[PDB]
Amino acid sequence: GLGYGSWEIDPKDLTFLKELGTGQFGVVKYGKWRGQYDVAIKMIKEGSMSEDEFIEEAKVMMNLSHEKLVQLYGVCTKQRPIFIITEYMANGCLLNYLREMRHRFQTQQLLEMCKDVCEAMEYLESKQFLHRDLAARNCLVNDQGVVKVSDFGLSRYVLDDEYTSSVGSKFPVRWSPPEVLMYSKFSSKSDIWAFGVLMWEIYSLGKMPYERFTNSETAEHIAQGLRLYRPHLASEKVYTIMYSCWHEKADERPTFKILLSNILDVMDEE
Ligand SMILES: O=c1[nH]nc(-c2nc3ccccc3[nH]2)[nH]1
Repeated sequence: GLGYGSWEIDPKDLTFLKELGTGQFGVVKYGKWRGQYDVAIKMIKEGSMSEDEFIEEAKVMMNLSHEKLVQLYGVCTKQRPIFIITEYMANGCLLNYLREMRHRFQTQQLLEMCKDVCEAMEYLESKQFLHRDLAARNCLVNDQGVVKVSDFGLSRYVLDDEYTSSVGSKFPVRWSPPEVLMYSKFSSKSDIWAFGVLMWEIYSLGKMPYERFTNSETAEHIAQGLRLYRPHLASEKVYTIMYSCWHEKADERPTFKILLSNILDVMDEE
C-alpha cells in the first residue's frame, strides 16, 4: 500500500510467535503476516550489514523463485533495526538436523537432500547468481523434511571483516577451492566446490570438514592437492560425485546441471 515499494513489507502486518535462534545478523523469529501466513523474521543488528546495498539487491532476490530456494518475501526498511522476511522453515538449519542422530537417516534420504540443494543451485546457476557461501549451515529444512538453500549472496553485505577476508578468522576456508584461498577468484566453480563439501557434510551427518585441522592447515592441505575422503555412508558412486567438485582446475569441475543428472542416475541405480 501507500508508502511501500514491492520489496517492502509493513512491519505492522507482523505477529511475532516464537524466537527461533540467533545468527550472523542477530535474532530470528517465527511469526505470521496478516494473521495467516507463516514467516521467518530476521532482525538485522545495527552495524552488521551494508543495508542500502542489501536493499537494492533484495529487489533482485525477490525474483529468484524456485521450490528449493528459501523465498525472500520482502524487507522492513523504514526503521532500526531492519527486518528481512523469509519463507518459514520449521525444522531449522541443515547442519543441526544432520547432527540429530535420532533421525536414523537412510542413505536415500541423504541423497534426496543433496538433490534438493543441487536443484536450487542449478536454478541459481541458470540465473548467473552465485551463492558465495554454500554450506550446510546455510540450508534449512521444512516440516516435510525438504531441504532448501538460504541466504544466497548475502555474504556480499556482511561488514565484519573477519568473515569477508580470506585470511579472516571467520572466512569459510573449509568450503573454498584453491583459487579462492590463493587469489580470491570466485566463480560458478567455487560454488561447485562448496557443493561437494556440502555433500560431504550430509554424508558425514554434519561433521566439520577437515575436523582435525585448523583453517591454516586446511588451506595448506588443499592447496597441495589433497582432499576430504569418503564418508562411511557414501557409496562409491556418491563419493565420485562429490569428489568431482574438487578438481584443482576449476574448468574441469562439473556444472550443477551435470551434477543433478549424476545424482538422479545414482538415485535410479541405488
Ligand atoms: O529464513 C529462515 N526461514 N526459517 C528459518 C528458521 N527456521 C528455524 C527453526 C529452528 C531454528 C532456527 C530457524 N531458522 N530461517
